Amino acid sequence: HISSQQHEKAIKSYFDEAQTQGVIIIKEGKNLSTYGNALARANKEYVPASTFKMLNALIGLENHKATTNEIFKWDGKKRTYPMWEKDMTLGEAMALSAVPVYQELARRTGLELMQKEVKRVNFGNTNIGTQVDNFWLVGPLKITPVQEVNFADDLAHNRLPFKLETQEEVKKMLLIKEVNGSKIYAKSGWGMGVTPQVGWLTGWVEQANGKKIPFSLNLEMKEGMSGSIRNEITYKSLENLGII
Ligand SMILES: C[C@](COC(N)=O)([C@@H](Nc1c(C=O)cc2cc(C(N)=O)ccn12)C(=O)O)S(=O)O
Repeated sequence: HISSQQHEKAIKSYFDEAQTQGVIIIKEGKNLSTYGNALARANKEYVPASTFKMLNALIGLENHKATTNEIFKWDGKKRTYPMWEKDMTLGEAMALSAVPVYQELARRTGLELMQKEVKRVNFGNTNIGTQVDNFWLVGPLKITPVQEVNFADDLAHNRLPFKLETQEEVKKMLLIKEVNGSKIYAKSGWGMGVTPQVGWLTGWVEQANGKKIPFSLNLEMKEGMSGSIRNEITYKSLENLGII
């Protein structure tokens, strides 16, 4: 059927079209496949930005800093977006990328317990520095695309070091799409507080047959660029490969 050359060329063109530089790592079993127009990005470290919420939620829930039904009330102070000026659960904050909610969860957890938990799960370079409420947005915490797909892979298969129920609670927060019998779980991310700006879309597809195929899209976000491009490129790549 389709040659590997054609698949690589098609996915590369998806990034070229967006006029940006990026990569998308696909994992099948133990095998990693790297596609895109800037393959060397696969092993380079970038702030995780919003993708860190996945782990933030895992930690908070596990260490009883919150429950999946707890409503984090908006304090009435102006937020970056109107959509964030409301009361929401962790899951809702997850789908809305409600950073203010996760900064509160981070503060509840505390620096010491956070550094110890990040270290314990071995996330990225595992360094969160001294500011417990922004280490995943402007550093020092960093992680590579390869590490992100492995994290997605682990969560998808419940291999992370947390109660089975905790991982399941968080996975439920990540369902972002259903395509032709396939379910797509993922967390987007956009580090605007760093230069250059990094974009993420890390998750996995759950196929009808039950097989889970993890992936991590990582690229450079440029102003005047839509966050939906990450989603378009990811879906087109997944589809081109016949994943969905
Ligand atoms: C593009 C997304 C999601 O956007 C949707 N889905 O609406 C999101 N980005 C993000 C993230 C997570 O990366 C973290 C912040 C922090 C700020 C701040 N001012 O302190 C501003 C935007 N922040 C956004 O700005 O809207 S990202 O894919 O999570």
